[PDB]
Amino acid sequence: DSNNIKYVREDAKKMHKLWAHIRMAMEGSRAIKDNAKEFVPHPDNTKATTPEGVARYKAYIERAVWYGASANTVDGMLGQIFARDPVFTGPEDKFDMLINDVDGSGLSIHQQARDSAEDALSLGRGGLFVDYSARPYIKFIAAEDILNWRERWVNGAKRTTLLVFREESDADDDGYQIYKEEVWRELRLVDGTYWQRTWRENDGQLYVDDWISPTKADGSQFDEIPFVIFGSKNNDPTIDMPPMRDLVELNIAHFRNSADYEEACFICGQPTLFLSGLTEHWVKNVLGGAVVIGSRDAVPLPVNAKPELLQAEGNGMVKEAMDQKERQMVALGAKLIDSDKTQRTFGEASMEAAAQNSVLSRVSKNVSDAYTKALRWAAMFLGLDEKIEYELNSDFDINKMSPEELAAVISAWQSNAISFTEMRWQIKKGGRAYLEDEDMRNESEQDDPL
Amino acid sequence: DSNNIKYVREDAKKMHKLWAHIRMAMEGSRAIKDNAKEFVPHPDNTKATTPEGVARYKAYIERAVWYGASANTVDGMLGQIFARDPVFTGPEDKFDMLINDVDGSGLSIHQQARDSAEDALSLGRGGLFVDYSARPYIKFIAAEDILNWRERWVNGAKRTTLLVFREESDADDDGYQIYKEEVWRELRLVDGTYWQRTWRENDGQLYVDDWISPTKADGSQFDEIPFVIFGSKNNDPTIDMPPMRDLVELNIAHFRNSADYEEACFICGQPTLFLSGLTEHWVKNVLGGAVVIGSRDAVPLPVNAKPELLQAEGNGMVKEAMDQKERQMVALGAKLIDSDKTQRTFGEASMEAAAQNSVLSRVSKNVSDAYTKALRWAAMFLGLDEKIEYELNSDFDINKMSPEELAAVISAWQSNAISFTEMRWQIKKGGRAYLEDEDMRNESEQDDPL
Amino acid sequence: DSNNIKYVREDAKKMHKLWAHIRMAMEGSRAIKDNAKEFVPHPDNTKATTPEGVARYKAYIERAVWYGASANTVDGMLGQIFARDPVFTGPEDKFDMLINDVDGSGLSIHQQARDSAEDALSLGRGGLFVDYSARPYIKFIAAEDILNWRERWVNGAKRTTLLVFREESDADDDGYQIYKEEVWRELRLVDGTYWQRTWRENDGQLYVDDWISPTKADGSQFDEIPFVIFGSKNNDPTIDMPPMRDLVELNIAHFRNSADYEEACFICGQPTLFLSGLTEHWVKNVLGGAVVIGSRDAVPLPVNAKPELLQAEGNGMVKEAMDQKERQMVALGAKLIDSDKTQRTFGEASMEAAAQNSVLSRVSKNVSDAYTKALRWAAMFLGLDEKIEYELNSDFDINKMSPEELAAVISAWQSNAISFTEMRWQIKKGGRAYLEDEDMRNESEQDDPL
Repeated sequence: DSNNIKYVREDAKKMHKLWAHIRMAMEGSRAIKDNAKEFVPHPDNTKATTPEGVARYKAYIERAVWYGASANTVDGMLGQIFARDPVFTGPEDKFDMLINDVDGSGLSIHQQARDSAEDALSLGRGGLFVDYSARPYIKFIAAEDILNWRERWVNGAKRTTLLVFREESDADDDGYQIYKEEVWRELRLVDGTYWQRTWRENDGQLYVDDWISPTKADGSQFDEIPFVIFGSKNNDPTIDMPPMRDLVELNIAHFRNSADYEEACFICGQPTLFLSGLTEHWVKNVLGGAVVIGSRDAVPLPVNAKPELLQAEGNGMVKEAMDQKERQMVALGAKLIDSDKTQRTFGEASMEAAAQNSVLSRVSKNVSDAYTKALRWAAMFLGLDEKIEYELNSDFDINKMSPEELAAVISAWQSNAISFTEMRWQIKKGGRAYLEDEDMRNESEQDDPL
Repeated sequence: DSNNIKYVREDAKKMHKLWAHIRMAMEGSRAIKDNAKEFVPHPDNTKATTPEGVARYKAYIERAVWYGASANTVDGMLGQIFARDPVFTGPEDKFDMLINDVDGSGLSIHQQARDSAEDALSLGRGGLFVDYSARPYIKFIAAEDILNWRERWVNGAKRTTLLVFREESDADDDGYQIYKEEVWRELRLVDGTYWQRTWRENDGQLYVDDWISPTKADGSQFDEIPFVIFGSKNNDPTIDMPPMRDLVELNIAHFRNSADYEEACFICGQPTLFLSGLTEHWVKNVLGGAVVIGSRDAVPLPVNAKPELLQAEGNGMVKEAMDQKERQMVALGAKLIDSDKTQRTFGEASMEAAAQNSVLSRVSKNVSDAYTKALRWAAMFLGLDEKIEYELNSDFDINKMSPEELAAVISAWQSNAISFTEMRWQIKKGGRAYLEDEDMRNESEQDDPL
Repeated sequence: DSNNIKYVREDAKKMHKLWAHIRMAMEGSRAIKDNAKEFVPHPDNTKATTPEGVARYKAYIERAVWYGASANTVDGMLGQIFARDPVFTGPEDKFDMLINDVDGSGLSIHQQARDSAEDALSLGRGGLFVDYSARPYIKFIAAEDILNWRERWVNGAKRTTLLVFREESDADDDGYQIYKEEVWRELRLVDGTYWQRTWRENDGQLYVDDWISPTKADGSQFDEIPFVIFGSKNNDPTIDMPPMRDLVELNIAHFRNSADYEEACFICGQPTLFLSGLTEHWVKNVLGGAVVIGSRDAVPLPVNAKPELLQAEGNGMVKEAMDQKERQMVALGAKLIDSDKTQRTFGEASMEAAAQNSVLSRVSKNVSDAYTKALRWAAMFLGLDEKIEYELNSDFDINKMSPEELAAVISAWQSNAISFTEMRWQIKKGGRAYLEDEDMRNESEQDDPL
């Protein structure tokens, strides 16, 4: 237990190891081979003590092959979730500053939502913070940055009273040398009132800021802390298990199996003559420490001499284990790899599509509610309309719409069952239109060319 | 038998072991390898006594591979049950505070329902509590928290008279150090009247609260305790067997088989020369404790010498047992893995879909009735309309609707057989509309663009 | 830490190695075999010390085969992303100078967008800079050129205050000898005002330029630096992991496996007679150091003599490892190779198309927003219309449209659902029209021939 602003909750420290392992898995092969001591055990500790043992271990690690399947799963999941663009409900001209630059850096809200979805898919944690500069800015807080939170029940309700997250920034000094200064934000909720302050560090000194109470345009300060923690499981301050832990462990096991297999292939993969029944006198007489192996020359041997080319044959049990691990990764609901040899009957996958896209749907809804809450807090800051929504693509397995589907949606719009904007969103989802609904209305208002 | 408020029923203590095992199964590989002593038996107790034996056992556990199939089953089951959003029947503006934040934390009722469904699918137990702060809050009580209950028949009826569940909270002290204080709620029913009190602990002292009787807006206090225990089997205080017990045991067995298989692959998987019929004189004369194995060099051997590369071949019976266990997990009605090689004829799975989604349907209905009862209790608290319903997605294997299906539902709506809101719910289930029914009505009220 | 304008950020130096490796992978086989020491380890360090060892290593590298699969993946990804031409939204006559020559070199904006997309697909980094000469020019800055940036938060917003990128140019001296002079651009943002200056080097001397503030046609100088860094992940100054790292490592591993396999094929691939049980007296008597191997002549041998043709058989485990690596590259979502033997059922790939084109879609959107921001900055420079857009082809797997699809889009245009220009863009995407919409309108305005 520590009273410093830098104090990190124990469960966050416990999950730091898994978070770091997942980050190395996402990074690629370089990070895996850098920390290969943690993943691949040394074949012999006695060798590890000696210098030649660690020299051999270095080549053992270098010859290994990293699949990089977890990164492929993350990329495929992001591509499935983020197709076309998330739909925003409500006024658009009154919220254009949030869509164009969500944090005043030129980055659209869609890119920040994509980053949040990637973080929630990979390690299953994130944060969104809304504050006032004038204009409101929607933050993006990495999972490792949120290092403290509290759940104190007020009048029999779940209320998050304390929440401290680390803010990182680059010092803009006169010189071009890159510095690194950190800011700590302390979000407090006393008797249903939001208070906040900032902590800064420089030369080992802690600078404190006076307590302030941000207030909406109408007033009444704030009843809740404008911070939402989104995860794979639910939007709760409690940590959720990352969805990629099992895939990461399977990838590590496959990596060590590949290290063993590559060592075996390097050593015993090359065929060797193995001239048995040979005498030194014969070697010096004819062979002379040199055997011609071309088809032009024939090599003689004495009586009862058996030459036998020896090399490790295929279908080794190490390769069998590697194939089993790859099959398990495919079977673990991961889009990490695709197989051309495998064939699937159409209509079979339609039954399982609900289960396969379970994590996709859960993350999509969680991020949707998180961003809806953030946008509502921003609207409160600006005193704008409250009934706004931000929903990501919840319809996965998206593809170009068929002519029959196009006729069906047109017929549905011609009846009072599908909204005109709903049909436009349908036709944009299928990659059949690009212009905005207002532009299409304006152009179709005039007479036909004929 | 104990008279303390902390007393736990004997059957709860008996089920605690299974609950903990299931929790470790959900957690992932780290928890499994942490408590590997409980799951994987030591290959030799005599070695376990010695230090080198436990040193070998550590590497034995580390080399193992955890499938993580039970977590995949839970995720797939949740994705199947929770598609789109649960439908709420009744006034919506008068219940908006419950939908937006069911417990005053910004968490929507849908997320809490998802968490309850996950708990009922994984270990098959949960609790919902409704209390008054002003506003009513619908609780979520974990299965391990409910530690005492009673079934005393009053006038020949099943009445739950006593129910004590542990309430956990974080102390909001001045410092940032995280504390941990617990609250005990004692729910009592005397002569058909609901009484409740809270118990708090600090510094080993028990603080007691005076008995209170919550009352509805109309009055008449309360006739029943506002607590419902939902499980996989039924909404009864009696404990129900978790649906994932058999899958957890199968996964543990596969994990120990994988430990054995990985040890065998590490040891005997690498091919070895095994130069038989070799004399020490020959070794020192030519070999000199160093054999060149590249294809460039040829190694000679004396007469009657047989070199034989030896390695464990594939299709081992341990691997056969692992494959059998994986097949059994697939066959146990688990969406834990999917196989691209396997092909299924369309229309065959339609016959079994009732049996495969049996646990899904049972959990869906149980949670639906639990949340309906909770919402009715909240309406009683607020004196609102009583004929309200909360039903989750009972139609599993959900996919995008076909153009023919769209035409069919439009034609059905054009007749007096499907409600307009029913057709809207149909078209939203198929991922063909996103706007609310009222918004569509308002936009279609005006004239066509033309 | 250095105060010079040439100072490079530490993370850029760290990523320089991966960037260089990816560049060698794109370059082809010559670059790979040039730096083969970094990729293919020497089979023996003791040999490497000796001159004959390095002589053997040279032939070892020369016999190797480079797949060149990463370059094929990049080319296929570019072809998928860049089909037809990117659509420009807004006035076209007022922006013709940017479309015809984006940087005043006759290179169309489409070619520069293609180059940016290639850079973002290969190593996942790039830059776009807009400056005033008069006319505005949209720059293209290679990833290695951006060597310094800063993220200083101003009023609680992400603002890029410093950004220094290297500008390379060829000296136009009187002679034809090629020189090489470099220019450094220092982009600074003080109190929300864009400042810039240029640094030049000649004969070891640094020439500095006075600080200037570019201003728009309307005025008000500039509020943000007209520089956008686009990457595979997002349009942020932070470096993003290249999407081709895993494929590059797999290709390197396959290259070293191919080196080993080719050496084995060269040495042990040729069959040899291996006349065992042969005496020197017999050799000199009949063989005489010359064996006739044609079918016309028969060669006699003494008693107990076994001739045995020996050669390395097929299905070697090295070849098995190479096949496994090729399969892994195919399965890693790479269009690097296609297999005629493999067959895929139609409709299966439609489900995975979202995941397979994930990196394609992400890069397409990132480059689209980057170029939209650049065009908006150019419009600010010229005081032109701001509501302009530049969107690349986000509909991948593009093919010629079917007659049924043509009828469907015509029917959709005949209704008020698809814009006339939208239908024209549809019919141009399907390769069914080439003339501009205005030309078609002008020709169809007149009466029919009949």
